Amino acid sequence: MKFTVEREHLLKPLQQVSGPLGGRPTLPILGNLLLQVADGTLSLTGTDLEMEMVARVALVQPHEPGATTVPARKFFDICRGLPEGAEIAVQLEGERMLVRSGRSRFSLSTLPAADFPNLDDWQSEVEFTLPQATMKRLIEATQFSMAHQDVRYYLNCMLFETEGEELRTVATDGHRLAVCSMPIGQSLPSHSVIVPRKGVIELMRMLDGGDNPLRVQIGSNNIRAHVGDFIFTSKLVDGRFPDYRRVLPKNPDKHLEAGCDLLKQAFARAAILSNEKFRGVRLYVSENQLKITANNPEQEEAEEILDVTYSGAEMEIGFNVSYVLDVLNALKCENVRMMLTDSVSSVQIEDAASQSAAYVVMPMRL
Amino acid sequence: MKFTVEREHLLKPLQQVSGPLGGRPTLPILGNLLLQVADGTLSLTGTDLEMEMVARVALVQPHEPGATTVPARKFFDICRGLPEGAEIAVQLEGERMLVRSGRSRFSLSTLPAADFPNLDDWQSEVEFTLPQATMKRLIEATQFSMAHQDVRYYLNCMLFETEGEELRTVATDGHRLAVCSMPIGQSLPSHSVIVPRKGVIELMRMLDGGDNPLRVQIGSNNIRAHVGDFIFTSKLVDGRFPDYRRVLPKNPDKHLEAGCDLLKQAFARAAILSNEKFRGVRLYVSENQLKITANNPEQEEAEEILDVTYSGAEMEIGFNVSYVLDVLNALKCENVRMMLTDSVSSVQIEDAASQSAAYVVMPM
Repeated sequence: MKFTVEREHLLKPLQQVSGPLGGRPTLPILGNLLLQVADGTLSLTGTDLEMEMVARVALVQPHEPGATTVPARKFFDICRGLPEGAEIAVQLEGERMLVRSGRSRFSLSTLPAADFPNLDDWQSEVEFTLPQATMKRLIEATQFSMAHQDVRYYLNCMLFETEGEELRTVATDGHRLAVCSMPIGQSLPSHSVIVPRKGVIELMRMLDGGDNPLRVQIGSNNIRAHVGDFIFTSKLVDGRFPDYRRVLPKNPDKHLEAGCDLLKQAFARAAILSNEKFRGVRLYVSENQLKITANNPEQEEAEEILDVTYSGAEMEIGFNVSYVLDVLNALKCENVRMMLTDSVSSVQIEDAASQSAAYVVMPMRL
Repeated sequence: MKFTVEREHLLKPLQQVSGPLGGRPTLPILGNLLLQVADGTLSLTGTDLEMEMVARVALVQPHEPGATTVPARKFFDICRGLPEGAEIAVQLEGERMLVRSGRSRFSLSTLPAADFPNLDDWQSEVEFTLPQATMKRLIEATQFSMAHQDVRYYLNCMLFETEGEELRTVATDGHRLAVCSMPIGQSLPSHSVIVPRKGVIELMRMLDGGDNPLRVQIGSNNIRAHVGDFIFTSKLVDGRFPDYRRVLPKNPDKHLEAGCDLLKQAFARAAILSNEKFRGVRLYVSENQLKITANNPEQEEAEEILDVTYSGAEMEIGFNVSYVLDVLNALKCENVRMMLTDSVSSVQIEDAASQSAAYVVMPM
């Protein structure tokens, strides 16, 4: 096996293919990457037995076909440590792989490609293509609301749902909820799958922000995403994800509109003197005015008054200010719409200019 | 006690004085700032009992004299969180401090100023002025070489030493040493003091880089630095700091010169295939060439060859690669000079273009 490639043509693929690698593998070859030279292409593969990333690099310089596996971290570090634009020549010599560039030379231990794990074959049932930017939007809009190591294991995941001509993501930790829906211009069966958090992070990070569209293929127990030279596959998780429809307020008719940053900054200052554990703050809403208060067990108190757009009935509502700030940080827009019902009901929050993403936080009695 | 001040005048002093607060809010008053309105000045003081920071802010608006103590991080966070250009009106009400700005209001808990610690009383014995940049250079050139948590407590500190015209810093962990001297244009007495790690961090943090010079006063048990309207004081440490003159090789007359970044990246690549526990690399020095090799228990091997300037006898030497990388990263320079003796002696390393700092590392 032999190839010679420029440093940067290797580095991006090396980054992607190292993502799935577990920190204490149960097999020695799991700490390795599979390298294969075949029909003018180098393929690199990394896996943890549940997800797998493959990257392809076109070979313009002389090469010899063959395959082996190499220590992931050491090979990546050697390649990263060489100077910008360096040419990296790789050749097998018995049971070592030789890496050479200028007068730098490295000899690495190898494990046979015959022993590299293979994911079982599976069939695609649902497929669609979409702009990279649309998938990044769906994931970034909702990822922060996934749980962390909840015993309710499905909450540590993200639901991906197809319906009509739309793709939708839902994330919830059992307390607050995010949902985002985007049209994709293809008629789809009504279908839902649950992707583990490690899978959503890898999928998000393979989207380079460019012009290559993303193709998704969904099977009974797996999902595959293909963009440009990268192909990612993850197992799906089996379970019963909460129905976002049941959590959305049925008629949140009283809309408060406010500047996003002005609102974020008032909540951030009030939060300093909120309860460190439960983080509760109170809203008093009246004609074009909002008052926010917070207090803590040390009897310290904050009060914020600001001009808003509001013409509903006067009312009072409390909630968790960390959850609200999470939402206002994700939204990054000009104006926000807070959609209110009463003191004993949830609040739905949206970009005032867009209904694509919606966030739900629960009321608190303060 | 009442004052009204623009956010912009309050924010950096608040940042400076509250910054260095870590060790224990078990004694709660140590997590609070002492505020005093006296003259037409607001003074802000933080202490951890070992070191003290004090900022003065002129009060140009109506104010009333008096003192209190408020939580430092909370008061900082509120001020930082208000909009650019905010005016901040503060007044004391029974036992809460009220803070009002625009339509934002905050009521903070207070502890009596009577409960705040006295910082201690001492006499200055050595005094000098110097550019902020020179203090930055002196600390940066040697800080990495301090021990981290040595039982020889003085090794986790930096020596400051005056001799002739020069201010000098020395740091060592028993394995490697850094020393840097800079002329400051004043005739100084010969004097050496040991400054704790926390004090050296604060000395670096207080530098705004700009035109204001630094004033230093040293007493038998304290050091003080004054820049602009900020004053930092630290207790000193007792102990017999090693003498750097005995660690410099007596006659390292094998001189090799190389590009700093090239040598750094060669060492960093070779380190990838060195023993994870020992981190050893081997140097082969010969006419105008340096070979660096490394290998590990798996028998994986790295080799780097570089062009170098070297005349004189061939020799081999081993090093902990981390120690040489640390020296090369601290040298922010074009070319380095390694000065060698033999295979079982220390190396001295310097900027090829300046003898103002030197680094000594022991061989493996």
